[PDB]
Amino acid sequence: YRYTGKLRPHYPLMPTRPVPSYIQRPDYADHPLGMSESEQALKGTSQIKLLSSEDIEGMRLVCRLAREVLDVAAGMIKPGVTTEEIDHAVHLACIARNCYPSPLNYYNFPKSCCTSVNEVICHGIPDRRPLQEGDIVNVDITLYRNGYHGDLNETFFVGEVDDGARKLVQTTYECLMQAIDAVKPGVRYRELGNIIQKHAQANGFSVVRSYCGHGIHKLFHTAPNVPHYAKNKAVGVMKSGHVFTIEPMICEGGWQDETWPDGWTAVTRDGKRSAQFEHTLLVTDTGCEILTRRLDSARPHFMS
Ligand SMILES: [Cl-]
Ligand SMILES: [Co+2]
Ligand SMILES: [Co+2]
Ligand SMILES: [Co+2]
Ligand SMILES: [K+]
Repeated sequence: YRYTGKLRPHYPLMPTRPVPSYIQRPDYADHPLGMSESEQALKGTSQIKLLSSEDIEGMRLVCRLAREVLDVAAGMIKPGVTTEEIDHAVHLACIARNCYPSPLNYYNFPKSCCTSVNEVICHGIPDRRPLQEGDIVNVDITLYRNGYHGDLNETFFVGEVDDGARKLVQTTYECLMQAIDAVKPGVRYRELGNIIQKHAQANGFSVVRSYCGHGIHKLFHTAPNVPHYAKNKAVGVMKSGHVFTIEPMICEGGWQDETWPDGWTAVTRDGKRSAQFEHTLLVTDTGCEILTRRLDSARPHFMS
């Protein structure tokens, strides 16, 4: 394999971390390939669930707990901490909240969160590499509680970073929030990528095409598929009671991706940096509820 940048995996990985049996588990947790037969039953369907009041309460709860776990990870970012150490803290924080860490064993993913440094677009595997001053790192969290999943991610700075890192991370966050500001009943899901790409391109960046936002509720990933690029062909119109994520990945160079031999780590083919932010959103009768928002502070961590 020819690496695309400076990063390499730092092996061995710790043996997989057990989740105590008193924590309720999603179907894939005990499937030997980590397949989710509930998701597979709906593959290629574009119908979108209208959540009940009971489902809305379930999603509000799990999303608030997921935000608490991301904030634990944010407090750990500093030069010299490994991504496996971050993951270990996340794993324990999920269990302390009586939640299952949804990434764990999802299609055999080996860890409890994804850690994506520099040229990693998404799905980086926590490993033995210490974070380095000047890095950018995304942590992507999802929790499962009482049958519901809640999903969010943020990019962080490691120590002092260069101006290009500042600009990339700021622009990516603005792309997410411009999309969110457009969510309300009657808006087509395909419009969100028109908004995201306009802002990225105005600042000299590109938009990843291979990975999209998604429906999330009783399933981790389901309809709607929510692309982040312009002129896409996503199916569907927003209605009050829909729940889904917006999770744009923006790049310094070109948008093309490739996957490492581990089958998960997605990297820019040119080796230049990428950043991402994500919320889980509920459409309301007039707009949206940001289920994974911070309740206690005005800004994402990189601004704080
Ligand atoms: Cl995801
Ligand atoms: Co993912
Ligand atoms: Co996520
Ligand atoms: Co997501
Ligand atoms: K990254």
